[PDB]
Amino acid sequence: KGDLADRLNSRVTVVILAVSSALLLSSHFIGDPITCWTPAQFNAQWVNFVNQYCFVHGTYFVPLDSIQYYQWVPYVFALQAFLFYIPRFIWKAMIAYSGYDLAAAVKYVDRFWSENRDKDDKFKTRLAAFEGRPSVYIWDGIRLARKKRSRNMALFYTLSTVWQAVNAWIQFYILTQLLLWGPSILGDLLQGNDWQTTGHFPRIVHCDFNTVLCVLTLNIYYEKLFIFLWFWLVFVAVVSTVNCFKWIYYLCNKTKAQKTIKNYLSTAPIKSTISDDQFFSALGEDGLFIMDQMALNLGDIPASYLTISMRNICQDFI
Amino acid sequence: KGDLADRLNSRVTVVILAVSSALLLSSHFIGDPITCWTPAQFNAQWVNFVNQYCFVHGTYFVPLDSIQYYQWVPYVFALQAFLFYIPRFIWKAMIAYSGYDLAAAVKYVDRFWSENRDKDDKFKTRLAAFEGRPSVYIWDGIRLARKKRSRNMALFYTLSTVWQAVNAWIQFYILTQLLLWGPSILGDLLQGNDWQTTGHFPRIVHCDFNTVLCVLTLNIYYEKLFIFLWFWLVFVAVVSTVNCFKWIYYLCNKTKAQKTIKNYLSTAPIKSTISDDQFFSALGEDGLFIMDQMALNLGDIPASYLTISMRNICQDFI
Amino acid sequence: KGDLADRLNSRVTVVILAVSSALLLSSHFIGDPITCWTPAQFNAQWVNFVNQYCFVHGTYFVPLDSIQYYQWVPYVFALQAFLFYIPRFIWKAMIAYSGYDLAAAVKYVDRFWSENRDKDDKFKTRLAAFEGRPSVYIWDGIRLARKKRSRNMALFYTLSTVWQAVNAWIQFYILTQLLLWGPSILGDLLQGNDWQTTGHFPRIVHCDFNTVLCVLTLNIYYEKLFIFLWFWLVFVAVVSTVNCFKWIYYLCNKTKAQKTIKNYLSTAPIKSTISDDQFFSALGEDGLFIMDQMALNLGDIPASYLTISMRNICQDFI
Amino acid sequence: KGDLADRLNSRVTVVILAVSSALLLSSHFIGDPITCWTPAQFNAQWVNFVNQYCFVHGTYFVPLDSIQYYQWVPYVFALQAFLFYIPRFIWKAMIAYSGYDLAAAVKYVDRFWSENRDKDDKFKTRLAAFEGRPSVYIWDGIRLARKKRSRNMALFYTLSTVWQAVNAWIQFYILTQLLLWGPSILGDLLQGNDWQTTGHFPRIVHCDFNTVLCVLTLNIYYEKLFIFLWFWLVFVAVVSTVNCFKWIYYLCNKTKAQKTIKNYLSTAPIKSTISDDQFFSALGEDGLFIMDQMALNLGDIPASYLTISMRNICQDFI
Amino acid sequence: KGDLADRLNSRVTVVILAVSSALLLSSHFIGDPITCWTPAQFNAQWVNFVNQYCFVHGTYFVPLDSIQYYQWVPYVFALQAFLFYIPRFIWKAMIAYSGYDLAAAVKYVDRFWSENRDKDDKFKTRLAAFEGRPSVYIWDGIRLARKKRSRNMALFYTLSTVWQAVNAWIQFYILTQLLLWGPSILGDLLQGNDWQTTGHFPRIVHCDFNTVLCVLTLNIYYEKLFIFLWFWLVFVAVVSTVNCFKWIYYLCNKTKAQKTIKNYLSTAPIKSTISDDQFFSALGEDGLFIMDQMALNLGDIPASYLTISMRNICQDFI
Amino acid sequence: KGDLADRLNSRVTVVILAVSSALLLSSHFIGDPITCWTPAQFNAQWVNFVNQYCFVHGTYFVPLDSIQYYQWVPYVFALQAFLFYIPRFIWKAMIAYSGYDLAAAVKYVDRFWSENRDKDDKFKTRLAAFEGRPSVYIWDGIRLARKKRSRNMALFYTLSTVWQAVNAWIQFYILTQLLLWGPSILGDLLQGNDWQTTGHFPRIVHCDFNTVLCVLTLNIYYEKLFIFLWFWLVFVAVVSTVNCFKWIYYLCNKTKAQKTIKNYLSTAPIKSTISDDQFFSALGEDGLFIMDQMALNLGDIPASYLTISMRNICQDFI
Repeated sequence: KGDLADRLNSRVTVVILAVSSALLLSSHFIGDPITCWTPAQFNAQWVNFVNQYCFVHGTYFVPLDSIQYYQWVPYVFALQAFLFYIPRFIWKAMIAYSGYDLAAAVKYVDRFWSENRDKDDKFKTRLAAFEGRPSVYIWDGIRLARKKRSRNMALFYTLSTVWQAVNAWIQFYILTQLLLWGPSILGDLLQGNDWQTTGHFPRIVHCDFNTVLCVLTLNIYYEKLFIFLWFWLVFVAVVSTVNCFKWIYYLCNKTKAQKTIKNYLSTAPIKSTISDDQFFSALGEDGLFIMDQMALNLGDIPASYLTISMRNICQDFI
Repeated sequence: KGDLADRLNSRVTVVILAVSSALLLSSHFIGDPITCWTPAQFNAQWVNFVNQYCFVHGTYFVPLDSIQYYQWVPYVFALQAFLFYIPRFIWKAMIAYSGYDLAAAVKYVDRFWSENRDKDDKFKTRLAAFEGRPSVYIWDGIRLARKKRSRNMALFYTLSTVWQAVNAWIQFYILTQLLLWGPSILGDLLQGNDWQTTGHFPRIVHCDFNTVLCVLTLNIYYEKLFIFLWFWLVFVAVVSTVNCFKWIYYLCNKTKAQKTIKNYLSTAPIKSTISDDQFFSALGEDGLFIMDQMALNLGDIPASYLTISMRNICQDFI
Repeated sequence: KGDLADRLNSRVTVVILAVSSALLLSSHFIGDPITCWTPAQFNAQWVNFVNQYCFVHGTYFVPLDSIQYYQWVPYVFALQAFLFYIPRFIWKAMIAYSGYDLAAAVKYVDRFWSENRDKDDKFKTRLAAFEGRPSVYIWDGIRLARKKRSRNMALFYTLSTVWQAVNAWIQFYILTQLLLWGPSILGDLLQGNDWQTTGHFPRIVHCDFNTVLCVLTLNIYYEKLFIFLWFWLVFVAVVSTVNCFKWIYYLCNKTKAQKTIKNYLSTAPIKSTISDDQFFSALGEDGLFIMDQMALNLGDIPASYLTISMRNICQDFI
Repeated sequence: KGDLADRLNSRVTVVILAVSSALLLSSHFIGDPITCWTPAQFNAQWVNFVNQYCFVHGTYFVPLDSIQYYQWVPYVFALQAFLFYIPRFIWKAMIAYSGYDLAAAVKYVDRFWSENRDKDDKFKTRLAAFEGRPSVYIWDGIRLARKKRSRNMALFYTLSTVWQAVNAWIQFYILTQLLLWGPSILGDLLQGNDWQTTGHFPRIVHCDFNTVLCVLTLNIYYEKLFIFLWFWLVFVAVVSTVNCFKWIYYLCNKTKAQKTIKNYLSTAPIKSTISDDQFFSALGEDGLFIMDQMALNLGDIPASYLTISMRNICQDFI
Repeated sequence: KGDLADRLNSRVTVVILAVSSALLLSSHFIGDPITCWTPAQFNAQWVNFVNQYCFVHGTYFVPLDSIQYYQWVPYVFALQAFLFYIPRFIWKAMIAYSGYDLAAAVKYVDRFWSENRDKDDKFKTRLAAFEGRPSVYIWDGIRLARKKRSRNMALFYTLSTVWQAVNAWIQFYILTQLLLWGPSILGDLLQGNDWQTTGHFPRIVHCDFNTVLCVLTLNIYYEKLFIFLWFWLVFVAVVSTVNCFKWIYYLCNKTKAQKTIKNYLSTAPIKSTISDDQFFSALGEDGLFIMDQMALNLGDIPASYLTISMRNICQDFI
Repeated sequence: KGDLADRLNSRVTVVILAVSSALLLSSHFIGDPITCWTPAQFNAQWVNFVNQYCFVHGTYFVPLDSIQYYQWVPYVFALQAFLFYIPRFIWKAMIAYSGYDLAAAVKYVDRFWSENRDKDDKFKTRLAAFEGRPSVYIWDGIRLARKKRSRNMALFYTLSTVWQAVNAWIQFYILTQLLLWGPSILGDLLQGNDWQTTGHFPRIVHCDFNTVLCVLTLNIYYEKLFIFLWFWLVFVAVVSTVNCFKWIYYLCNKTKAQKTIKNYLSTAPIKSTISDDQFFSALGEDGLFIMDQMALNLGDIPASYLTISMRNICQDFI
């Protein structure tokens, strides 16, 4: 499992973009994406062809005295969705390459906690239980992964987050270069300049034919969709960027990363033998990140017990 | 879980607004949102185009001797729904940031109560049971969150409620600026002035064409929908505002916030050692709010026992 | 749970009114709510427009020598349904405000009775069982709610019932002012004066057009629906009114409210120590109503035991 | 539960009448309930209007040298269904008012019998079991209901049955006054006089129009439905009437009502102390009817044991 | 339950007749039951009316040099189905009136046998088991029903069977009087005289109209259905008649009715005390039929044990 | 249950014939079973009538210089299916008449074997188990059926098989007399003489009309179906005939019927007392067939044990 804070905006982003793309493709593959009218005569076969013709071939707009992105929006959107989903796969491949495994360990500690957090018998001996079964498992995983490219796992995660933020900004750029910078156009539309006093974003366009005046139905759903995707992509971008900055400052500092651990270790009413600094040096590279992931998935109570137990038996290094 | 009193009007509000928006969009995307009639001749292709033309392009109304919001209602409504749902997400993110966790603790005490409120054996020793398992959990959570930005959690909640009330009023304003103040128009309609003696809210409108007289079907479902959304939004707004005022006066007073707790503590037939004031100072910032949430979700009986037990073991501070 | 006697006519009323409203709206949104015929010529586009025109615009009726409520029935009906559902929500909010909680207590005693009314072992000690587990719960609830605005809960209930009866009469008035007083019209229809010798309730009406003779299909389903809703609303109104009068006389008398309790207490073959009057004064405001609700939901047998047990341990007041 | 003998013809009656009414309404709301033919010309819009016109407006029939009940059959039928369902609701409300409760007691004895009629251990002590658990419950119910308007419960039931029989006859009268007395018309149809040599029941009728000769499809399904409903309603009526007479003679006699009880009490090979007459006077008003209901729902074997046990412990009166 | 031998031809008969009737009604209510052709001109509205006209009004047939049962077959068939189902209901009502109950007893002995025919422990003591639980139940039922109109239950059953056979023959007569006696017509069709050299059973018929030559599609499915229903009804009739004769000779003889019982009683290797004749006189009226029903439903093995046990304890009479 | 070897070709035969018949009936009841073309003019109502006319009335075929079985194939096929299903019902009725019951006994021994063929405890005492429970049941059934027309049950089975084979041949004859003997026609079609150089099996046929040239679509699916049904029916016929011959030679010989039994009895390493001939005479008429059925349904291993056990306790005759 994994409940990464606001890295699950890949999920919602993929869903929203893919549903928009599928809706638009089903629209201009099922319904009528255009209508045409020449003022001479029809036979229900003129129009059924001029529709496809004026749609495929370009159209141009004029005021009432050749913008054609109809062929790229509902495809660039699916490509955006795929590129938003990629970074999660990157992180999973990277954790597979790191030697360790987070899914197994988190699921294991979760199952143990859900098994015997309720049993009234296993609650007075609350810390001995965590000291017996799951902490030995976590320590065995640490000791087994320590000998295979797991001393920079935090670096791998923060690199994945850098990739995620850069990807968000690149998707935003790809969107805004598909035609002006958003709220200017919105204010132009909020003041009452809809499309005939604007030029861009047309809905009544003439057609070349060797004066066909075809109307674009779909174009009413686009500029009510860019107005929204702009806001939502910029929000996603700044959220992922503040997450990236938090993680990079976490990694670089290395001194205020042990805040939560030192606060956890100040609860067990023993303080038996082992100083923190030797414990941390025993838990330096990886465990400082595994404990963070455990705190993120399980909570704080079922993680303070874990990190206390992992101190009471730290004997593989010191 | 959470059963917040009349903060679950975000749920019903989102549902009603989104279902209205989806119904209107499906209507003027499937059925015919307009009909047109010119008194010369038709070919089943004149009308199938003039419909879209007169719909996209503006229309104007005249008496029987250019109001066009057709392009903003079924979108502003979905935006309203989203903005109504936002504050719940704000509160969840804020409680995640507060350090503590309400969902876990409330679910835990609920599960414990539902497990052994029925077992006849665990009912004579009713208070020792609550003193053993769940109260220790709550106290451990308090002591662990006390060291991480959890001393103003009530302030965070009341700030969320301020945001919710302001949002309700802003949604009401957005609605009423989409065209006069409600019951005036209703009385004008209750006295028998439907639309031809009114001007606004038309259903038979002429169309420019280089005398088309197009009829707007949908416009019969709008002014039977604004009349209702006005009432419902003002009701939601005043309810959320009285909730906000209750919470802000709760936080500001700090003296009549301990009413329910002092009334709970006057039931256990012991009154063993610990004065209330030291107990309250031990439970000052957070616990006074956790107990309120417990009373709100579980009831009063399975909360009086909890707050009594949490007094009989208060030894982390005093 | 709750099985309130003939307050569950809010359920059936909401269902019938809402299903009628939805049927009529789906009818004149899917089928043809009107047909028109001019004796000149058609093109399958004249009629498809004149239908909507003559429907939206008014129509007028003449004998064979401008009644238009088509735009208010299938909406006023949904509003009626909502206003019928309101009073149950009022009662639930009021019981939440009263401090006590009926749902929890009734469900608890029901679950206890359904658990050990069958077990043959727990039947000789039938009264000791009710004296141990559930009666202590009920008394704890009473003692905890006594200190928070629960001394007029019967008044709250009877106020809700007053509201319900007034609402029934107001809905009846709203219906009858939508056009004569019912059985007069019915007898006029039972003697063989259908619509052409009556004037009102037309089905063949002329239409203005700058002699269209449009027929109103739907109008055959209305005056076969008012004839029924009149009867049903007056029945609901008088039932709710006799319930309201019963409750108001219950509350006002305060002396023949203790009939069922004094009859229950005359069964346990002990009559141990406690006089009734001190018991009643200990159970004065609230418990006299909780016992009534228990009798209403569970029955009489699983309530006589309850009220006997609650006498054998009455020691919080006397 | 309840398996009332041939009072469950309310169930089958409601089903048959409601399904007929729904079928006819769906027929002349979906299909074509009439067809018209004028020998001049059509345009697929003449007929689509003349259908509704000649249907709503009256029609008249002539031989081949203004009967119109099309607007009352598929509504009077639904009203009949409702009025057939009413008496069961009357009986349930009356038993709720009687103070006692039959559903609970019958379900209880049924559950007890189904639990331990199979267990081989609880079969030698067959009568002690019935004497312990369920008979005490029945006696407690009797003693608790005796003090609240339960001394005429048999009178309430027989009054409900009187109402049911009168209702059956009134429904039959309502049917036969909708147009001759049944088998006369049937024999007229069995001898080969279908409709043109009869006058009534037409299928080819002329239409007023300022010689349209409209054909009535539906009228082929009516006089094949009255022929059946007549028979079925008269059968239901006489069955309910013989049931009513049986019950009224039961109540009035009061002496041959104790036949089944005296025959039950002649099986237990003890005849311990209690004479029948004192037992009956202890069981006079109500229990003589509860035992009948038990015999009707459970059978005779699981009721003879019950009435024997209720004799072996009759000590509340004698 | 009940597995009556070839009285379950009411089930298959009702199914076949009702499915045929429903198929034919759906056919000439959905598809086209007739087609018409006049050699002048059509407008897709001439034929859509002449179909209904020539269908409702009669048609007549002529050779190539007014038979109309289209309006009675798919209704008389449903009536036949109902009248075939009736006798089972007669038998159930009659067994309810007899005082005894077969369903309960047969289900009880079946459940007991299915419970402990497999358990290896309860198989050496095979006859003591049947002597303990179920035989006492059967004897109690006999002794309780003996005092209420159960001494002619075999007569009731054989009367029901008489009714069933008479009903079968009457249904056959009703069919054959709907137009010649079957195999004559079949042979006329087996020798190659289809319909134009026969007169009856037409498929091309002229129509009166003030030379329309309408073709009857359905008439191809009728005379391929009478040919089958004749055979099947005569088979059902003779089967039910031989069953009736078997039962009437069973009842009348009264001496070769005790064959199976005397053959059962010759297996238990005890022959303890009780002569058969006294046993039979103790089991004279009813039990001789209950044992037959048990043999019919359960088999012979789980009935020989039953009738042996019921001999080893016969002490209510002798 | 029953797994009769290649008597379950009644199942597959009924399925194939009924699915073919239903497909053809749905074809010429839904689609177009014929098309017609006169070279003058059409109006979409000429053809919609000439189709039915030329279909019902006969057609005749001519070469390119009145075969009509369209009205008997898809009915004779359903009749064939019914007559194929009959013999299984004959066998079930005959086994019901025989006095014994095979379904019960086979299901019983199957359930016993499936219960304790796996339990490791009940496998060393493998033969004592079969000697205790099921063999006693089989012997009791034999002894109880021996006194009621069960001494020729093998004769009944072989008579049923004679009926089945005769029925197969009669169905084959009915098919081949519906028009030449199969592979002659196939070879005529395998050499390239499709239909115009053949005469029979036409697809382009002229129509009488007071030169219509109607084409028969369906006739392309018939002579691709007779070619298959001929082969399949002859295969079924010879299979059922060799089965019949096997059974008749089995019954007639009576000496090589005891082969399998004598081979079974040569496995138990005891050969305790009872000679085979006395055992066989004790098991002469019926048991020799029951053992065969058991071998056929269960296998050989769970039948050798059975027939050994039934020898070790044969004491009802010798």
